[PDB]
Amino acid sequence: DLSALNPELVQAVQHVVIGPSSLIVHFNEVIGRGHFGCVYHGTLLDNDGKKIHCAVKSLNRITDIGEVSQFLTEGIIMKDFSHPNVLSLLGICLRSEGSPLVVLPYMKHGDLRNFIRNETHNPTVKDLIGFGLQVAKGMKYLASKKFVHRDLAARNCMLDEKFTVKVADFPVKWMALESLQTQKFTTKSDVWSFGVLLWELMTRGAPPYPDVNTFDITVYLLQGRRLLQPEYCPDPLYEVMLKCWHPKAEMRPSFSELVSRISAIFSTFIGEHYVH
Amino acid sequence: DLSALNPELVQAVQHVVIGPSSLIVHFNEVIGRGHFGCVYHGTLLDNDGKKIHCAVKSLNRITDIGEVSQFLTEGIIMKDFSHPNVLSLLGICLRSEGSPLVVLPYMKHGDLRNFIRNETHNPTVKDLIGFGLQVAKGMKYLASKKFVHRDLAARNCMLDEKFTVKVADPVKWMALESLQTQKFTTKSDVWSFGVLLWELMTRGAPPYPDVNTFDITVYLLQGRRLLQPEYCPDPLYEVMLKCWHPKAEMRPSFSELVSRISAIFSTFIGEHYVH
Ligand SMILES: COc1cc2nccc(Oc3ccc(-c4cnc(Cc5ccccc5)n(C)c4=O)cc3F)c2cc1OC
Ligand SMILES: COc1cc2nccc(Oc3ccc(-c4cnc(Cc5ccccc5)n(C)c4=O)cc3F)c2cc1OC
Repeated sequence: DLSALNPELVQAVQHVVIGPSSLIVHFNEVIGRGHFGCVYHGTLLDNDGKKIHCAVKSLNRITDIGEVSQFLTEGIIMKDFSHPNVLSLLGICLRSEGSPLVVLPYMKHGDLRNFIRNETHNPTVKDLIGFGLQVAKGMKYLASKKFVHRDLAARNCMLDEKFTVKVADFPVKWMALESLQTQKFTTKSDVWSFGVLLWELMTRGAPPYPDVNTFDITVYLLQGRRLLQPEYCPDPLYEVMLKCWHPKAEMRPSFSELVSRISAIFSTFIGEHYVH
Repeated sequence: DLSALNPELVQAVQHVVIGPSSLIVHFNEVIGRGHFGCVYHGTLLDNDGKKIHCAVKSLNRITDIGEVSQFLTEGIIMKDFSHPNVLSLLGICLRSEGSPLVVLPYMKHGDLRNFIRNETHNPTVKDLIGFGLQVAKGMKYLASKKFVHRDLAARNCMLDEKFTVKVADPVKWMALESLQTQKFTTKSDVWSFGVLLWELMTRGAPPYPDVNTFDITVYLLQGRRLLQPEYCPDPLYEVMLKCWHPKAEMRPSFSELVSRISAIFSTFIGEHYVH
C-alpha cells in the first residue's frame, strides 16, 4: 500500500522521503550478499543537482500500516543524526509496487568486519585501535542524543574511502548480561557490546566465544568467564574491555570515558597503514 | 526526559498528548492487577473541560528516544481509530519526572475473559456469540485500516457499562505461519479470533491445557485443533475451524465472519446482557 497513513505523520516524514523520480536503483548490480540482505547500487539526484552514487537496500518484511509507520519514525530519528562516525541516512523511498527502500551513502570498503578479516589488508595494532576509537566516538554522539543502538557489532560498522568508520544500525554473544535475563537495553548495554566489538577488532574478525552454544552463554558469563585477550590487543586495551564486561551496568565505563581513554592509548602507538 | 525528540514528530504528536494540568491520577486507586500491570483510576478534562472518568496505565519500560518515539507514533495511529468496538485512546501524558502515561476511557466490567470466568455472571450462549460478533466488527474495522492486531485474545477485550466489547491491546493464540516465520497478517489475526471464540464458548478456559508452550508448533502441524466446546453450537465450531485453516488465504475475512456469526447469533433467543 502507498500512503494511507496519518496525515500529520506523513507530514512529519516528508523531509526523509525521496521522490522516486530522483532515484535510480540498479537491481542487477548487487553490492553484498550476506546478513546485509539485498543491497544495490543506486544513483540519487539531489535537490541541488548533484548526482550521487549510493547504496539502496530493499526492506522485504514490511506490509501493514504499523510496520511502515514504525519504519518512518525510525527514518526521522536517523535523519537527524549528524556525525562523521555515524552513517548518514540520505532518505527513504516509498513505492506503490514493492517494499520500501533505504538509501545510504556508498561505503567503498564495506563493513569493518569483512575488511579486517581478509588477508589482502594488513592493518596494524594502531589501525585496529584507531577503528575502535572511531566507533567509540560514534557511540559517544549517539549516547548524547540518548539513543540506544541495541545491536552493536563489527559487521554493523561501515568504512568509507577515507577509512572513516561509520556506525550503522541495520545476537546473544554481543549482549550485556542483564539484556539476556531482564531484556533491558541501555546506553551501558551498548557499552558491553562495544567491548565485544573491540575484541573483534583486535582479533581481526574472529567469531566471539567460538566454543559455546547460543543458549549456554548466559551461565558461561555467570561463571565469571570472559573473552580472552586477542593477539593484537595491548595490556591496557584489554583492561578497557574487561570494564565493559562488568555485570553491573553502572560499573561499566561511559562512552565519553572510553573515547578519552582509548585515545590516550592510541597516541602511544605509531605505524599506520590506514589513516583518518 | 524532555522532548529531545524530533520537532516535526512532536508537531505530529501534539493532538494525542494530554497536558498534565488536565489530569489527576489516583496512584492509590488501582483498577486492575495482573496482565495489564499497574492501571490507575484517573480523571481527565476534555477539550471543552468536561470531567471524564478514565483508566491510566504507566509505561515503566519506555525510556530512550527510540522507545518514546515509537510509543508516540503508535499513539498517533490508535488516536485516529474511531469504531464502537475498538478501545479509543483519550491521549498520552509525557511526564518530565516520570515514565509516560496512557489514558483510556473507563471500562466498567474490565476485560472480557475476567468477566466470563466469574461464576457470579450468567452469560447465555447467545450472549457469548454476541460478544464474539462485536470483536469481529472491531477487527473488521481494524482490517479495513490495514492494521494488524498481533495479540487478539479474550483478555485483551474490554467491556463497558452498556456491555459493549472494545478490542484493545501469546503462542497458543498464534497462527501456524506466525509460529515459524514470525509473520503477522490480518489472516493471522483471524486465527487468534478463532481461539478467542473458543475462549468465549468455554467461558474463559485456558486453551491447550495439556500441551506445553514449546510443543504447540508440532501439535498444530500434526493436525490437532482445539476440541469443540461443550456448549458451542455446531455452525460456530465450523467457523473456528475455518479460522484455523493452515493455508492463510483459505481462512475467512472478518467481513465474512461478521456476516456469518451475525446469522448464527440471530437464530438464538435469550440474553442476560443486552448490547
Ligand atoms: C561496498 O560494500 C558496501 C557498501 C555499503 N555502502 C553503504 C551501505 C551499505 O550497507 C548498508 C548499511 C546499513 C543499512 C541500513 C542502515 N540503517 C537502517 C535503519 C533504518 C530504519 C528505518 C529507516 C531508515 C533506516 N537499515 C534498516 C539498514 O539496512 C543498509 C545497507 F545497505 C553498504 C554495504 C556494503 O557491502 C555489504
Ligand atoms: C474496571 O476494570 C478495568 C477497566 C479498564 N478500563 C480501561 C482500560 C483498562 O485496561 C487497559 C486496556 C488497554 C490499555 C492499553 C491500550 N492500548 C495500548 C496501545 C498504545 C501504545 C502506544 C500508545 C498508546 C496506546 N496500550 C499500551 C495499553 O496499555 C491499557 C489499559 F490499562 C481497564 C482495565 C480494567 O481492569 C483490568
